Amino acid sequence: HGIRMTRISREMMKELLSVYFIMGSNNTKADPVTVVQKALKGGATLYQFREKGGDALTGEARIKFAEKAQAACREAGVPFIVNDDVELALNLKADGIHIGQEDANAKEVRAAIGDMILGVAAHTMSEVKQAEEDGADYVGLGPIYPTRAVQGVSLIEAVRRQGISIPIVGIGGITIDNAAPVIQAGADGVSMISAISQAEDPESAARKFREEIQTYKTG
Ligand SMILES: Nc1nc(C(F)(F)F)ncc1COP(=O)(O)OP(=O)(O)O
Ligand SMILES: [Mg+2]
Repeated sequence: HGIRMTRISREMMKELLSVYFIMGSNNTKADPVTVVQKALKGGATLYQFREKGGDALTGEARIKFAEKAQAACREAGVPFIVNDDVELALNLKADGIHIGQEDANAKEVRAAIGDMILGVAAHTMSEVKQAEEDGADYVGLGPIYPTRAVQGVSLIEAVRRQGISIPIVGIGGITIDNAAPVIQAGADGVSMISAISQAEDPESAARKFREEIQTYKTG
């Protein structure tokens, strides 16, 4: 994964969303970077640097943590995605950026990031359709499981029913036990934080997701 000179293809984007690990320093009791390295070693196909909130790093501390996470993604050969922060995404030459409905407008972000990967969080058919024309390469629908209202795989099913094929990754309380339906509903992958970041064995946790997700995408 080098500097993209063209928009990422749906086939390649969908392969990456399979097991999508999201994590910040405050989502685990162990060593942040060490957990990420294990998640990759395990089988995670994409990672998103998400550092914000209460016990979250700031200033230089944050940036360096990001560089280490990105470095670990490099070794594993997995794309490094940044959350919210467009300025940082561009500075670290990250593979992508993810935004929600309250973050910078997708149109602007797309113009500022060139052909970088762009993920947009959607919650309604409208937001999905908008994300697509705004130039998003994929959308994160949810929260599927238990603020924003839980929606199961209803939206995911509505999107596929309208024939829309945009890459989709599910998000929200996803565990190894409830991930299958998300896929069966038509999602191209599942996103998780605690299911892996808080596992006593993150590496094996990521490995289980990898096996399950591949099994269900085939069937
Ligand atoms: N971070 C996210 N990542 C995904 C992804 F698709 F990547 F799985 N989907 C949805 C969200 C939620 O985005 P948002 O509401 O902006 O809040 P926050 O930045 O606090 O997560
Ligand atoms: Mg956000």
